[PDB]
Amino acid sequence: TTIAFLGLGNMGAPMSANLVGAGHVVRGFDPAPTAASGAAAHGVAVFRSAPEAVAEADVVITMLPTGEVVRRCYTDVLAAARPATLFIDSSTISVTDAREVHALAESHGMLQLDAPVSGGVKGAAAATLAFMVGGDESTLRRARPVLEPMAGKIIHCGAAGAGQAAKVCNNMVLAVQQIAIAEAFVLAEKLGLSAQSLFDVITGATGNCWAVHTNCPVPGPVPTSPANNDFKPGFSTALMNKDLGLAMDAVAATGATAPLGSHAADIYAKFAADHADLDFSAVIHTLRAR
Amino acid sequence: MMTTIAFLGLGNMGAPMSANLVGAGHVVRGFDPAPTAASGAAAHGVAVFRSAPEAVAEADVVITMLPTGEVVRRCYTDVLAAARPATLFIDSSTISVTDAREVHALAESHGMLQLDAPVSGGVKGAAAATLAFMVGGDESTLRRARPVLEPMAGKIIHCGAAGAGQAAKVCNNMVLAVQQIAIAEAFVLAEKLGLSAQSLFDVITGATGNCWAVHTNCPVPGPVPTSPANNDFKPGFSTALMNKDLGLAMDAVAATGATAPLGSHAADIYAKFAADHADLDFSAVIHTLRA
Ligand SMILES: C[C@@H](CCC(=O)O)C(=O)O
Ligand SMILES: C[C@@H](CCC(=O)O)C(=O)O
Repeated sequence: TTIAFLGLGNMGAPMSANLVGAGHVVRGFDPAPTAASGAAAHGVAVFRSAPEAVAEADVVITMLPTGEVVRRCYTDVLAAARPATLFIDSSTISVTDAREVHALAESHGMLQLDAPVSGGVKGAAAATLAFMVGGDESTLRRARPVLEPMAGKIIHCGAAGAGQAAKVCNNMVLAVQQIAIAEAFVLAEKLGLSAQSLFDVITGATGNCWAVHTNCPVPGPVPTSPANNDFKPGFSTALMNKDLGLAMDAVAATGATAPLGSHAADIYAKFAADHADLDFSAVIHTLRAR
Repeated sequence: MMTTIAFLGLGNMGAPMSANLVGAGHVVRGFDPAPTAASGAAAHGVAVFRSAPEAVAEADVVITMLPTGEVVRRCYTDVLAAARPATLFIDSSTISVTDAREVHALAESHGMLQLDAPVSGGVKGAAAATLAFMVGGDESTLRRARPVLEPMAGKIIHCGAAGAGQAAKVCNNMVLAVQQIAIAEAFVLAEKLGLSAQSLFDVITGATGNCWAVHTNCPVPGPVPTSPANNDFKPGFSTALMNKDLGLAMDAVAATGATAPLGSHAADIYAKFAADHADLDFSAVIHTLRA
């Protein structure tokens, strides 16, 4: 299989190197020369423009920063692709944007999936990413051997846009949970309940969740958690803030009532003005700001 | 070992609790101001008394299971001078941290050992003897108490000094309330986005967002056939009781000056929902997000 990989950033570059390593011919494009060079060093043939990269591809993967860039990339390459090329957008963009680009691609006789990922750069490099896929089951079947070498998990979430929707919904819950856990540790401390005691209880009770059992925002109970390493990401506040912005778009587009997710979004937006580079669990230290 | 236990408060939780102590071979002396409660407890082998002071007069251990801090405080004032010196008092009521510490000091000033040991698991846990006891107090007092707690308990966890049981419970349940609302918001958002409830369930449960409020308490019918959503939101854990816990959490926030934005927002949401839906499982809050 020949794959065109459009977007060779911090996620795209390690993903594309895993495809090289699984025996695919990978053609690439990125507007940053350093990204492009790095990718060429691990075997991607890099082209000066995206339509050139796409020209001989059986599969086109995009990993790009916004829906607007993804849409422009599609309109800039679709005429250059061969018929029934499989497009896979692994960017995290709105559900609306995803559905729009899916329909665009399919009106060209392409096959298209949304397949955004969780796991970050670390997962990208380790080939453990979780792909949450929207689109046709038979198209996912076709894509599977491409996704496998990048992936620890591949979940079909439903029709086009369901992958984006599933990720944004999970991440909105996660943000709420990370703040809630932080509130609980600070309350405990003021009540004279040790961090280890609270951790032992919550993890054995109804309140347990990854935000505590793995991302514990106080040092000690989980030695590997960011709190023990100066809140080095992990999962940055910048990225969490980005996902919550997409959750707020989805809430506005649907008229949904999401009082705690929206509150969480306000909290992280504000925290990202100061500490975008720290793991999102570091929110525990911004609660006195309100 | 077999012990004489006074059991003050024989309601929905105290009655099945006391029954299990009778089954384990303890002599249980009970009192409750509602004779209907006391009658049901008697039927299962509790010796019921005319007054709380009479029940405690010959007891090695005194357990309270009462509705509020005020009632616990009033009960201690009434009974502590009646009990034998160095009797072990265990309060398994859910009450404020401040109140717990006040009644603990009161008990000790009367010569009595005292633990806070609130429980989770509800009436079903109580009947099956699978309650979790979250204990505050001295380690040696808990050592003394273990053989009395075991026949009621699936888990006993020592949380720290007096008040720490109440503190650990109230912190967990505040978190639970926030998660239950947030899960509800994700499912209604999914619906509006055209993502199926089953698909969202599969995702979140396999991802970082997984928690009891979804895996066990899923607020949409279908994915978890045993959750309250499939049984007309019959409790389960009633809104009334979660509202009570959140009130205690807000008491703890107010007493410490803590900032708990989401916990306090969750308290506001549950206070409003409780006005009309006190009797529904607290997962039923999902109804407030659909127009
Ligand atoms: C195991 C995984 C794909 C292959 C891999 O480990 O890369 C999956 O089945 O989702
Ligand atoms: C609580 C005690 C056993 C009692 C029971 O399983 O009813 C234990 O597991 O610590």
